[PDB]
Amino acid sequence: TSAVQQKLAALEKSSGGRLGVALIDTADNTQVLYRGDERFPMCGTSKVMAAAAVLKQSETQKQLLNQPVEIKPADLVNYSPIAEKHVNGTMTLAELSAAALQYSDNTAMNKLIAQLGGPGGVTAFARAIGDETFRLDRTEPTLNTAIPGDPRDTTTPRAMAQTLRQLTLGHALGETQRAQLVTWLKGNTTGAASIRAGLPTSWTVGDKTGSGGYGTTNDIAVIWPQGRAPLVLVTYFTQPQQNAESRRDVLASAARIIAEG
Ligand SMILES: C=C1CS[C@H]([C@H](NC(=O)/C(=N/OC)c2csc(N)n2)C(=O)O)N=C1C(=O)O
Repeated sequence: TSAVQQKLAALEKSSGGRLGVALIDTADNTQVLYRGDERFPMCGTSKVMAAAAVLKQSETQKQLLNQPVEIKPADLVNYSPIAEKHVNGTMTLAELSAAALQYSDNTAMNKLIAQLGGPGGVTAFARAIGDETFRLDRTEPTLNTAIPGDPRDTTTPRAMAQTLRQLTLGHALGETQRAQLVTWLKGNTTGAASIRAGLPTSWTVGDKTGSGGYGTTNDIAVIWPQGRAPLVLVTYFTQPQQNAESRRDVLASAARIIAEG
């Protein structure tokens, strides 16, 4: 195994948990994988697929992102800091996508899922763009239970990195849609301690975090260094104890190890 894989394996061993990494370097389209074909609970990193699926819908329904969506008291689930500010009012699908992506808003994700016809509508878009691995099975908040061995609401690092590349750097989405997703990811507020923390601060990053049961702590990112082609990096992490604490430091250190090599 490679030098970078030995360092990631050592980071994993020091952490007590299970680490999954996929890097795509688009300069030479080379890859670094660590447990790259293992399934991991996506938690909120699945919100990228849901937001992109609604963006795909907007390529035919041109005004879709401006459509108001009612926020009812019954719709509110925990960890919905934006949607809770609009109960008994409305948010547009663009505002709900930005809330889901940039504040990890769970109610906002549920509105995206409903716009897509349920969790099967999110999986549907994954399959449409060639991702045979992603599966969304539940709504918020239960999709983050992150139970060991449970295949629901999982993907592999290899699949998610390839999908994130297609959605942002590729053209799985239309031109305005692709640029909109990139802007949303670049404006994420929840990732300062995760992949971003392990990379040189001159680099531009768009990312989406996730967290859940079993101390599951995730981040998926597109990375624009100055002077070289972009990178796609997925870092998934999960732990043996159901009540384990989040470990965003592991994602930061994984990104740092990757950036070194
Ligand atoms: C900032 C947050 C927290 S709310 C969101 C969501 N996670 C949960 O609601 C969750 N469910 O637990 C069963 C959770 C959050 S913290 C913990 N120990 N568990 C998600 O991942 O979509 N995501 C992020 C994030 O890190 O991006």
